[PDB]
Amino acid sequence: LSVEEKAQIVNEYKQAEGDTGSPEVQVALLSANINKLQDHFKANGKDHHSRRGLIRMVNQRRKLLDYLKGKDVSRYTALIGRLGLR
RNA sequence: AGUCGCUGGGUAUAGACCCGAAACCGGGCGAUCUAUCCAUGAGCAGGUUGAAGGUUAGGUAACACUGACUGGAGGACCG
Ligand SMILES: [Mg+2]
Ligand SMILES: [Mg+2]
Repeated sequence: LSVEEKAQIVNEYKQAEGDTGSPEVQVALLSANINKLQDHFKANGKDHHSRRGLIRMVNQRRKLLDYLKGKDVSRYTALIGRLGLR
Protein backbone atom coordinates (compact mmCIF):
# COMPACT_ATOMS: atom_id res chain seq x y z
CA LEU A 1 0.00 0.00 0.00
CA SER A 2 1.26 3.48 -0.89
CA VAL A 3 1.94 6.39 1.44
CA GLU A 4 -0.78 8.77 0.26
CA GLU A 5 -3.27 5.90 0.21
CA LYS A 6 -2.57 5.57 3.92
CA ALA A 7 -3.06 9.32 4.34
CA GLN A 8 -6.37 9.20 2.49
CA ILE A 9 -7.78 6.74 5.02
CA VAL A 10 -6.52 8.38 8.23
CA ASN A 11 -8.11 11.65 7.10
CA GLU A 12 -11.42 9.88 6.49
CA TYR A 13 -12.03 7.62 9.50
CA LYS A 14 -10.42 9.94 12.03
CA GLN A 15 -12.31 10.16 15.32
CA ALA A 16 -11.89 13.97 15.23
CA GLU A 17 -8.44 13.31 16.68
CA GLY A 18 -5.48 13.66 14.36
CA ASP A 19 -4.42 10.34 15.85
CA THR A 20 -3.75 6.91 14.38
CA GLY A 21 -4.21 4.60 17.34
CA SER A 22 -7.95 4.07 17.67
CA PRO A 23 -9.47 0.82 16.32
CA GLU A 24 -11.50 2.66 13.69
CA VAL A 25 -8.20 3.78 12.22
CA GLN A 26 -6.57 0.37 12.54
CA VAL A 27 -9.43 -1.73 11.17
CA ALA A 28 -9.76 0.58 8.17
CA LEU A 29 -6.10 0.30 7.19
CA LEU A 30 -6.16 -3.49 7.23
CA SER A 31 -9.39 -3.82 5.26
CA ALA A 32 -8.12 -1.69 2.39
CA ASN A 33 -5.00 -3.84 2.23
CA ILE A 34 -6.74 -7.23 2.09
CA ASN A 35 -8.81 -6.08 -0.88
CA LYS A 36 -5.69 -5.00 -2.77
CA LEU A 37 -3.99 -8.40 -2.50
CA GLN A 38 -6.88 -10.46 -3.89
CA ASP A 39 -5.70 -10.01 -7.48
CA HIS A 40 -2.11 -10.76 -6.54
CA PHE A 41 -3.30 -14.22 -5.52
CA LYS A 42 -5.29 -14.77 -8.69
CA ALA A 43 -2.21 -14.42 -10.86
CA ASN A 44 0.22 -15.98 -8.38
CA GLY A 45 -1.37 -19.22 -7.27
CA LYS A 46 1.65 -21.10 -5.94
CA ASP A 47 2.85 -18.14 -3.87
CA HIS A 48 2.58 -19.87 -0.52
CA HIS A 49 5.11 -17.89 1.50
CA SER A 50 3.16 -14.72 0.79
CA ARG A 51 -0.16 -16.44 1.47
CA ARG A 52 1.07 -16.74 5.05
CA GLY A 53 1.27 -12.99 5.49
CA LEU A 54 -2.32 -12.37 4.47
CA ILE A 55 -3.76 -14.63 7.16
CA ARG A 56 -1.90 -12.61 9.77
CA MET A 57 -3.84 -9.51 8.73
CA VAL A 58 -7.20 -11.32 8.66
CA ASN A 59 -6.82 -12.71 12.17
CA GLN A 60 -5.64 -9.35 13.43
CA ARG A 61 -8.84 -7.80 12.12
CA ARG A 62 -11.20 -10.14 13.96
CA LYS A 63 -9.41 -9.41 17.22
CA LEU A 64 -9.90 -5.65 17.08
CA LEU A 65 -13.60 -6.04 16.30
CA ASP A 66 -14.24 -8.08 19.44
CA TYR A 67 -12.36 -5.50 21.45
CA LEU A 68 -14.64 -2.93 19.87
CA LYS A 69 -17.75 -4.99 20.59
CA GLY A 70 -16.42 -5.70 24.08
CA LYS A 71 -16.59 -1.97 24.81
CA ASP A 72 -19.45 -0.46 22.79
CA VAL A 73 -22.20 -1.34 20.35
CA SER A 74 -22.93 2.09 18.85
CA ARG A 75 -19.35 2.46 17.64
CA TYR A 76 -19.48 -1.12 16.34
CA THR A 77 -22.44 -1.03 13.96
CA ALA A 78 -21.44 2.42 12.72
CA LEU A 79 -18.22 0.77 11.50
CA ILE A 80 -19.48 -2.61 10.27
CA GLY A 81 -22.06 -0.97 8.02
CA ARG A 82 -19.59 1.63 6.79
CA LEU A 83 -17.25 -1.10 5.50
CA GLY A 84 -19.65 -3.99 4.83
CA LEU A 85 -18.22 -6.91 6.80
CA ARG A 86 -19.50 -10.04 8.59
C1' A B 1 1.85 -109.83 -114.81
C1' G B 2 0.33 -106.08 -113.88
C1' U B 3 -3.38 -101.96 -113.90
C1' C B 4 -8.15 -99.12 -113.86
C1' G B 5 -13.42 -99.91 -112.51
C1' C B 6 -17.93 -101.98 -109.48
C1' U B 7 -19.75 -104.28 -104.86
C1' G B 8 -18.29 -106.06 -99.83
C1' G B 9 -14.58 -106.35 -94.74
C1' G B 10 -11.12 -103.28 -92.50
C1' U B 11 -8.08 -98.31 -91.54
C1' A B 12 -6.91 -92.88 -91.39
C1' U B 13 -9.20 -87.67 -90.68
C1' A B 14 -13.63 -84.94 -89.83
C1' G B 15 -19.47 -84.60 -84.00
C1' A B 16 -18.40 -90.60 -86.52
C1' C B 17 -23.55 -96.02 -83.27
C1' C B 18 -27.14 -92.95 -79.91
C1' C B 19 -28.36 -90.33 -75.22
C1' G B 20 -25.90 -88.14 -70.60
C1' A B 21 -21.88 -84.26 -67.06
C1' A B 22 -19.43 -81.09 -63.34
C1' A B 23 -16.58 -77.12 -65.45
C1' C B 24 -13.82 -73.36 -68.78
C1' C B 25 -13.85 -68.73 -72.48
C1' G B 26 -16.14 -64.50 -75.43
C1' G B 27 -20.36 -60.22 -76.24
C1' G B 28 -24.34 -58.63 -73.47
C1' C B 29 -28.97 -58.13 -69.32
C1' G B 30 -30.04 -57.16 -64.09
C1' A B 31 -29.36 -53.04 -57.30
C1' U B 32 -38.33 -52.62 -58.83
C1' C B 33 -35.74 -58.41 -53.79
C1' U B 34 -31.34 -57.89 -50.91
C1' A B 35 -26.08 -55.39 -49.13
C1' U B 36 -23.99 -50.57 -47.96
C1' C B 37 -24.13 -44.90 -49.41
C1' C B 38 -26.78 -40.15 -51.35
C1' A B 39 -30.67 -36.04 -51.66
C1' U B 40 -35.80 -34.80 -49.89
C1' G B 41 -39.95 -36.24 -46.75
C1' A B 42 -42.92 -38.19 -41.86
C1' G B 43 -43.53 -41.75 -37.97
C1' C B 44 -43.17 -42.96 -32.45
C1' A B 45 -50.49 -43.65 -27.48
C1' G B 46 -49.48 -43.01 -22.60
C1' G B 47 -46.91 -43.28 -17.80
C1' U B 48 -42.13 -42.82 -14.58
C1' U B 49 -37.21 -41.16 -13.20
C1' G B 50 -34.62 -37.03 -12.01
C1' A B 51 -28.32 -34.99 -13.95
C1' A B 52 -25.89 -30.37 -15.06
C1' G B 53 -27.32 -25.59 -14.40
C1' G B 54 -29.81 -21.36 -12.30
C1' U B 55 -32.21 -18.57 -8.33
C1' U B 56 -32.19 -17.35 -3.32
C1' A B 57 -30.88 -18.25 2.47
C1' G B 58 -26.44 -19.57 5.18
C1' G B 59 -21.16 -19.86 4.58
C1' U B 60 -15.64 -18.11 3.36
C1' A B 61 -10.65 -12.65 3.07
C1' A B 62 -12.33 -14.92 -1.34
C1' C B 63 -13.17 -19.58 -3.64
C1' A B 64 -14.81 -23.66 -0.47
C1' C B 65 -19.00 -25.95 0.84
C1' U B 66 -24.55 -26.36 2.72
C1' G B 67 -30.16 -25.89 2.43
C1' A B 68 -34.49 -24.61 -0.22
C1' C B 69 -36.97 -23.40 -4.89
C1' U B 70 -36.72 -24.35 -9.80
C1' G B 71 -34.95 -27.02 -13.76
C1' G B 72 -35.55 -30.87 -17.66
C1' A B 73 -30.18 -34.54 -19.36
C1' G B 74 -30.36 -39.78 -21.04
C1' G B 75 -27.39 -45.16 -27.44
C1' A B 76 -32.28 -43.89 -19.22
C1' C B 77 -37.02 -47.13 -17.05
C1' C B 78 -42.28 -49.53 -17.78
C1' G B 79 -45.72 -49.90 -22.11
MG1 LIG C 1 -32.94 -48.45 -60.40
MG1 LIG D 1 -33.51 -49.31 -54.68
